[PDB]
Amino acid sequence: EEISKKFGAEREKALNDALKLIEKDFGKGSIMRLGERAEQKVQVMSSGSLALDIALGSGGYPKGRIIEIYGPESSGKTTVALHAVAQAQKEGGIAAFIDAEHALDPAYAAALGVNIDELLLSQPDSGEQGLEIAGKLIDSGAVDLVVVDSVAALVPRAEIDGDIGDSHVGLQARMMSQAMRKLGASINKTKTIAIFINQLREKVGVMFGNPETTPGGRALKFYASVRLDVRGNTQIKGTGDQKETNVGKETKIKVVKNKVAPPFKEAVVEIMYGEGISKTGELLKIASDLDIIKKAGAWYSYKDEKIGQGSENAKKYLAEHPEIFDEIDKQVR
Amino acid sequence: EEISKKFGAEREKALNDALKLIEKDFGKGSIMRLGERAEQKVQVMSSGSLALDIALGSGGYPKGRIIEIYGPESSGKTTVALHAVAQAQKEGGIAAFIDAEHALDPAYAAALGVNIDELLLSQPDSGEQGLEIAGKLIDSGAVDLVVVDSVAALVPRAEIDGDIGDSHVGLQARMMSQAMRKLGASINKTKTIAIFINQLREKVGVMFGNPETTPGGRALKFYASVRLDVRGNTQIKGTGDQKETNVGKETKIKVVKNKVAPPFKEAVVEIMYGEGISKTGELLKIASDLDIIKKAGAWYSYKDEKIGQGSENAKKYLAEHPEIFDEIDKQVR
Amino acid sequence: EEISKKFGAEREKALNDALKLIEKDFGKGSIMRLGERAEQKVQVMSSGSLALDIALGSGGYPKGRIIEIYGPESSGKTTVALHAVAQAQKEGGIAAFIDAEHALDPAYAAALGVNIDELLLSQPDSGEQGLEIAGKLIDSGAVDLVVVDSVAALVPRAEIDGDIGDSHVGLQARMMSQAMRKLGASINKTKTIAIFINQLREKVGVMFGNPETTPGGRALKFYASVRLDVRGNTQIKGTGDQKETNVGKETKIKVVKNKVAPPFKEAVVEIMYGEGISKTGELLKIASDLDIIKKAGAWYSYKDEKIGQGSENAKKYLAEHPEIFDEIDKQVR
Amino acid sequence: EEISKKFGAEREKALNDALKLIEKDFGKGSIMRLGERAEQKVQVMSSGSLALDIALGSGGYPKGRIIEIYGPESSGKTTVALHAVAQAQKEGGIAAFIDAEHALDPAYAAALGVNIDELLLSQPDSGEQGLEIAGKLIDSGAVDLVVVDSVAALVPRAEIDGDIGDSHVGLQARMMSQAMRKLGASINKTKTIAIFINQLREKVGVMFGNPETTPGGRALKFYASVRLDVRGNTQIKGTGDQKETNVGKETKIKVVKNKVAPPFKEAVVEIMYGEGISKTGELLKIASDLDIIKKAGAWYSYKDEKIGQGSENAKKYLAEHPEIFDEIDKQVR
DNA sequence: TTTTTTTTTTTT
Ligand SMILES: Nc1ncnc2c1ncn2[C@@H]1O[C@H](COP(=O)(O)OP(=O)(O)OP(O)(O)=S)[C@@H](O)[C@H]1O
Ligand SMILES: Nc1ncnc2c1ncn2[C@@H]1O[C@H](COP(=O)(O)OP(=O)(O)OP(O)(O)=S)[C@@H](O)[C@H]1O
Ligand SMILES: Nc1ncnc2c1ncn2[C@@H]1O[C@H](COP(=O)(O)OP(=O)(O)OP(O)(O)=S)[C@@H](O)[C@H]1O
Ligand SMILES: Nc1ncnc2c1ncn2[C@@H]1O[C@H](COP(=O)(O)OP(=O)(O)OP(O)(O)=S)[C@@H](O)[C@H]1O
Repeated sequence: EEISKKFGAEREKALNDALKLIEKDFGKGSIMRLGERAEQKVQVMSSGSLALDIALGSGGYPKGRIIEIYGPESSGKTTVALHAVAQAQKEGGIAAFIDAEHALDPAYAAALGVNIDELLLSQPDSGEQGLEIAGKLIDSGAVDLVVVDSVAALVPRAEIDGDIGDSHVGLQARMMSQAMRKLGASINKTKTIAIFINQLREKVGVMFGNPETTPGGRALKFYASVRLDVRGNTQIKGTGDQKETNVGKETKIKVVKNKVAPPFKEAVVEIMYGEGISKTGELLKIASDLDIIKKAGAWYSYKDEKIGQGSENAKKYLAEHPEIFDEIDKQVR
Repeated sequence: EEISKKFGAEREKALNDALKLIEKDFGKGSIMRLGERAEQKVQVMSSGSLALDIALGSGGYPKGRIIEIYGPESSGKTTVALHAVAQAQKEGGIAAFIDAEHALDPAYAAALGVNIDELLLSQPDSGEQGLEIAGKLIDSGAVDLVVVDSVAALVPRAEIDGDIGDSHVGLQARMMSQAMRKLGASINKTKTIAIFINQLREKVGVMFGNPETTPGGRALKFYASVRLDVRGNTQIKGTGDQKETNVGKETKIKVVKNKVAPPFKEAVVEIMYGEGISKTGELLKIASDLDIIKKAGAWYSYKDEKIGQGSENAKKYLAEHPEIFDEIDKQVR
Repeated sequence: EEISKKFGAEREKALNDALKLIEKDFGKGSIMRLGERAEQKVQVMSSGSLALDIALGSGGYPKGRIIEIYGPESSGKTTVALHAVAQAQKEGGIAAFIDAEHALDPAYAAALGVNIDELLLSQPDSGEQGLEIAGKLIDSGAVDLVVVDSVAALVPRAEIDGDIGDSHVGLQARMMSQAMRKLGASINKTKTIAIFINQLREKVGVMFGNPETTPGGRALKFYASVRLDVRGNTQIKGTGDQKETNVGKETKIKVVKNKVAPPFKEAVVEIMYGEGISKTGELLKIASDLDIIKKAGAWYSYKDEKIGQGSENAKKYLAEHPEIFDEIDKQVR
Repeated sequence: EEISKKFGAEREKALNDALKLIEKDFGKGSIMRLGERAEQKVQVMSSGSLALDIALGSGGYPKGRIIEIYGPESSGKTTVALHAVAQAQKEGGIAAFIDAEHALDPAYAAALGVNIDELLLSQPDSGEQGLEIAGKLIDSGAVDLVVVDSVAALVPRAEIDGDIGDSHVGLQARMMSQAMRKLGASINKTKTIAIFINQLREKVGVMFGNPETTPGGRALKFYASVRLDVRGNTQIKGTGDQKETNVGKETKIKVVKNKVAPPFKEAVVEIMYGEGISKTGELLKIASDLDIIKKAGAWYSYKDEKIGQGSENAKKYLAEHPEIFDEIDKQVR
């Protein structure tokens, strides 16, 4: 009743008839050669921290993918996301933070650089409405970056009504693994960054390596393209009120799984309290090891205003004058 | 059959249709711009102790979050909570202590300043009725500050009936990590202070730094917004019974994680036995280093009643005459 | 009205009348003797990794079968499939990758050895067009190897439109166990490799053995003929820029079910970041155990450039000169 | 006008007039007394595996019946069927394997003992031609054993042309329950073994016992006469490559429904990779329990070559000398 | 007629 034994005989007619037949129902761009598929070239969007951009390898987060960040107690996993929101918003793109922990005070965020009139914030109770407000945003609109914070706090609906301390086994993962399969396949058709910053909790029963995993389930880690781990709680004291007080936290960002460039190229980053991640104070250490500034215990030798050995080393004049940044940024590139 | 490949084209109609579609099911205030979301301005409520209030930076506990306090054996973690109840109760707000240790002697508590006929005390046995009596209080009522003390002693139900020495691995954190997910997402819809004070316990296997952690688990610290640590057990002997006897403990309050202002600005506080925290003796040290009250070993030089060098330094007239505090509290801002 | 008692009396007329009866309606090769049927001889295509071809026993994936690969987080289950695409594309055969995770960046792919203008990529949304685009490809054309990435990401149609977190019991397996029954019987009339690389998620309720299974359902395993599990996360630091940084990952491929050779004959494999599976540095270890290269901690003594004890051991001369490989591959046979 | 009310009065002429009337249109071999019907004495054909031949009780599969076997992933449900094919082919019998998964590689099967130019294989697509090619073979010829593997792969005709994932409820069962009623009533007229090996898939919604059933439908079991469940996946390491490597699989065969002997009489069996089921290694565990070989941890004491405690215990001499088996297999009666 | 997914530390 049908065609006979399909012996392997590569007739280009016998492939082009099928490559005409499977487009009468599914459009013109549902099967094509990759060398004419120019959309799969990973467009890159930067992050301000040149340490993190030279750490990622390709120079920023890949577009159309999912990145997740997690680190321990008060290590600025919110601040890197806020800096990325300001970075993606600066070059003409609309973003929409949504919150879970009810954590983003706007007066803190306004000092970093993110605007306030262009942040479509939300306050969901459950994850059932906490994720469709991202779904209908992405799959309809043309936003460029939308984050959801603290994915241990997307509480499912079936125990926002019940009692306390009962059996709800896997009832977080059975929402997260399903909403990821619904959401994160319709992102590459839009090429929009989506970040889910995470938590840390511990297991029981270990003889090897890691005692610290993430909640939400294993399904989040497989779909995520670039993972970031942010650790480090040592402190630095500056010349705050010309004396010794705490003015700087110092963390460390290591990239553990990446799909565009080799991972485990960790970076080193400093941050002051309130003024966000200091990009100019970041610039000095990464220009020191390339020796475009000469590192010495008495006199930083090279250009831009005869530094010395204070604390506001370069920041006393290149925060005063712009347009010295682009001769250094592409130069260290 | 649906909308086709969603090309990135920033049409404000193509976002405004979504910003009409996602409000027919979740009301009018489920997504809006932050520049018109004036409710996220952090309402600040002070706490009487001017050293703690200048120590936080913002000037009080941020209204609508969770704060936690812990310190070692008998250092007054209860007294700062009681003083916060009195401060939130002074300006027209119903408060509700509940106990776990069965430790609040009311005759002590009446002398600090909190009333007794406006305090919804309870006696929960386990955590099962221990936090539903907080949940149905917060998520229904309009209270302004509730506390639940000693979260090491919210014993779970599954071993309030069994023998002693039974394997119950994780059965405190497996209650707390779900109880906080039930509570601390529905606090910001009422903007109500909730405090959980804590005990300190040690670990085994140490090569770096801290040998003292907290029980309850890692889920409590992440959702907590402002932490406070209370240490210090030196004593002071005053003119008690005209004699060198014990009248005063002296503790040191440090802020280790904050979300509204830079942390690690610790204060210095005194406390007398029975009279609660002493704000007047707290006032002299913080007025000394700004020299509104002049520091001298023979004669405290400035205004209000010609101090001298006794022990009741300023307290012998400002406890007897009011309207001298308004020229001091806003003046030291 | 019909034939009488069919007593067993083996007349070859009484079977040859049936073997001329049942072929006038169903062609000539619907039933024949197996010893005159040379088509059941399992034609084997290699995979480049000599550890894998000495591991599989018969020297590669057998044609006309379905293989699957699964491993934990970021262990190169994509990379072995890419190397198989390169091996099937090298000796004159058209291949067609398709994606589900929207994962394969082409700039990474062009480095391993796969061509770009001879790859029929696709971007399906649902599993509906996810598998019929494989069915119409195999059952019509004459492709030689076609893979499908991440069969846990082939979401069915009936909940690509529904809400989040609803009753959708078995709706992945109820597509997979039917589409496999429609697909995987028409492969052996064409003898074409089909690879379905997979995921890993856990169960609940365990007493014995395995807590890590696969999604998709039980039907994917049973029709699969050759299974591969790829584990391992140790690292090796090479002489990257005369610095000890990360340039080498190391996995461990084990074969757990086979139908052409005994199972459990696991293999060892290294991988560098970007150059794919390094077959050259892999060749030295499998030549060590047969001692055609003399393994010594000071001087690799045998032929081909008189190696020594560096890091680029053999690749410093056989990546510069060819035809030393065919006197080695059939030599280690 | 007809015969009157049939009063019960057992006259032998009143029975013999009916028992001559009802045979001139239905033949003589349609009704007879049981005590002379020598066909219903169940002729038994053995199975090679002596533990299975003591497990069935009657010493093999009863002829004229339909037996079926099923077990989970890779427990050798193909191998027991191939061994039964070789056992029926050994004593003068022509057999006809047919395949559904297109799974029997001939080079594996040639090692077990089944001849290759005497196996009428077929390659069906649908179940429509998949079962009539067995029907016309059984009902016409005088074949002695014929199997059809994997009855979850006999896909019906009505969706071999349709799309993927449509409403086809019970479309497998309405083929199977009808073709079994057409086929398996004409087996007692020929006394031919027919085996249908099976799969295992899981039900949803349970409160008692078994969560695992078989596909194909319910009407397979009612017509089946002997069922067998084949589980067990633990391994044994022998002296392969004078090394403890994987050379041995060990399963467990139970009989759960039988119509000639009581059920639940399971057996134990071993299988090596490539050489099939080992009958000599099967003989030792069944000869130890009747102490024809004495079980001792240091010296297997009894006859046949003064065994000792190696791994090939009996295989060092009865692999080369025959006719010591005939004084054993009848001896263990 | 077919599975889907983990969760939490305790103490010298
Ligand atoms: N706007 C701000 N003003 C002052 N200090 C801040 C501000 N934001 C953050 N910090 C502090 O600086 C650090 C950076 O913040 P985060 O890394 O986000 O803290 P955290 O450990 O992530 O806890 P979360 O996730 O914010 S609840 C922390 O130590 C904060 O206490
Ligand atoms: N009402 C009171 N009258 C007299 N002494 C008091 C009173 N309340 C507290 N104290 C003492 O003053 C100090 C302050 O109390 P706390 O810091 O609460 O003691 P503690 O170490 O916290 O133990 P807990 O948690 O209160 S049971 C302690 O040294 C108490 O012994
Ligand atoms: N083209 C590439 N460039 C740089 N690093 C790569 C590239 N491909 C893979 N890697 C890395 O090398 C390893 C091999 O990749 P994979 O095994 O495919 O990762 P994975 O664990 O399988 O996750 P998936 O399935 O690819 S999303 C991983 O650690 C990747 O981060
Ligand atoms: N000819 C062979 N050569 C090597 N190994 C074999 C061969 N036949 C079977 N095996 C292996 O030995 C075991 C017995 O085979 P089977 O019982 O057929 O496996 P299975 O679980 O039944 O899967 P199926 O039914 O064959 S698809 C399995 O673990 C096979 O991997």
